[PDB]
Amino acid sequence: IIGGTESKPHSRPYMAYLEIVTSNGPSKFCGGFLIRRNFVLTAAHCAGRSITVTLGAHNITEEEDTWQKLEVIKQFRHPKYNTSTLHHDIMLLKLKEKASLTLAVGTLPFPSQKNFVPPGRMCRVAGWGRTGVLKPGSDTLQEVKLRLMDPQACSHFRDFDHNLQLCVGNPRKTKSAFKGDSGGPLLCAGVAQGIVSYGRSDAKPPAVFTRISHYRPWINQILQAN
Ligand SMILES: O=C(O)c1cc2ccccc2n1Cc1cccc2ccc(F)cc12
Ligand SMILES: [Zn+2]
Repeated sequence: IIGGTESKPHSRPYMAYLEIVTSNGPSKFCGGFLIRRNFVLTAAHCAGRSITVTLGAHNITEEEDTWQKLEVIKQFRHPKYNTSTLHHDIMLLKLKEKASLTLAVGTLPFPSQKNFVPPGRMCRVAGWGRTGVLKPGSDTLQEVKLRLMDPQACSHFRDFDHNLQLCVGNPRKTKSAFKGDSGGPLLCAGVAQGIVSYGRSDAKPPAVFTRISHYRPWINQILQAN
């Protein structure tokens, strides 16, 4: 998160910190969010050979009783995920067990409505990602208020599409999701409308988020059938 504030500890109890293992390099990290006691939503580009989820975290460098370190048994990438265009950049993680509900750990549900969100309004995103181009990931959960933009603001991302994705962050400001924030939810008036997907290497906003609304039928399908 660039240009944000430190979150009040445990104030976003659905937030998930993902450590992703690959066979041939060191760990990578993403965000995500708990939508059922045994399911986490994140970005498909955060897939790996294996993933460990930490719920209940604020400062990820300091173990505490709120932590739940949970095994992932299976990763379910959206079947239309494309690694070139990054369309359908969304994935469900099934946890080996159900998480414990605590003050610091709970789910974020969807409203029954599956409405399309138009541009104009302010939304919030949180994550442990980098705080600048040459800066490590934050030890503490950070968050930032960003402007939903009209889709033309993201035209320079030549594979951006308005019906699949949200365009997030006023280009006049430095405030933005960034590397390490992948998979984190964008909340607009307290409702999850998108997922951090990608942006510019130089961190100039806007960034591109996966629009959850398109995927609700998919999300329902995996949840009902697993
Ligand atoms: O480290 C990462 O999280 C990461 C790995 C990765 C692989 C394929 C696609 C995207 C990817 N991201 C997100 C990301 C990469 C570059 C610039 C970004 C700007 C803004 C933003 F929100 C997210 C960005
Ligand atoms: Zn604590």
